[PDB]
Amino acid sequence: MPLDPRVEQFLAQMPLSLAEARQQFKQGALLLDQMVPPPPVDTEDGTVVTTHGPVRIRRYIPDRLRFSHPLVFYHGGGFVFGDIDTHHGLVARLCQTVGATVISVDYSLAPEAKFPVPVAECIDVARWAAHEAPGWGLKPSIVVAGDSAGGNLAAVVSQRAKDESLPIAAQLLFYPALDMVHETPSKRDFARGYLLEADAMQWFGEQYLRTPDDVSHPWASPALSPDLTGLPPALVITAEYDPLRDEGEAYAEALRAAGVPTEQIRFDGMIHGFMTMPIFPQMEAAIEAVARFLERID
Repeated sequence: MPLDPRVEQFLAQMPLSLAEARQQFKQGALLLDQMVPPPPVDTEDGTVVTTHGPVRIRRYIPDRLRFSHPLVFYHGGGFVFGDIDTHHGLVARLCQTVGATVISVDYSLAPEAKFPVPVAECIDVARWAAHEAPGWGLKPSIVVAGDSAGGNLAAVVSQRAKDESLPIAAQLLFYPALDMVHETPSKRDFARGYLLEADAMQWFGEQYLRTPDDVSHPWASPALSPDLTGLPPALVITAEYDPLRDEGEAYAEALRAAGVPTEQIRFDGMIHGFMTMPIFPQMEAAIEAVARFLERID
């Protein structure tokens, strides 16, 4: 399918230290939010006590509460970049469109924190949210969500949920990374020039993982897990022109064949990252997909 016209324009107009790289990622996110402002939304900042230390969160409160489970959202950024502010544009929209309370998580970034620290943190925050939910007038079962690296975290937290006595009603994976071991056709075909590139992904892995062998750990590569039965209902959204497409779609197929209610949606013409890029109308289409999917959970 052709590249979406606006995406192609974006790619064509694209043109240091860790601190500087983090600042540049943050600047890019600000620029997109200036171009397409987020909806106003009530928020409350907080801190959750995890097994690896305090983790800052931001709770988003919808104008009209319509969904009966809290969402817990884990931002992307290759495990190295991003924060609550970089993903505010997405989370504000998820909150208001779904009509859901959302907890946006500022998990610890690599290389300062290495695998599997953010996984532990993300479980801890999920458990916290499940415990608070009745006092917010909600069901204790949570929905986990995230984009890219954050989709990895959501997928891993979902695989660990039963063992961690964590009630999870659904998982929403937005172009997640799921298999750090295997090359797929999309990983070859779209390796360079589509925003998320091969060299960056290598570098992210070097920052996050402790040693090369960690690539085969199921908490790094959740697609390697042989038993997907009984996992939470899954929405898996992919971009057509994304190196991570094929592993995301293969995981969706695997979930479906394991009896997990699964909705698999590829946005044609799109690239990695599109759900934090509000210049593309497909971002809001995908958020509508989330709302429609979550309507079916109860």
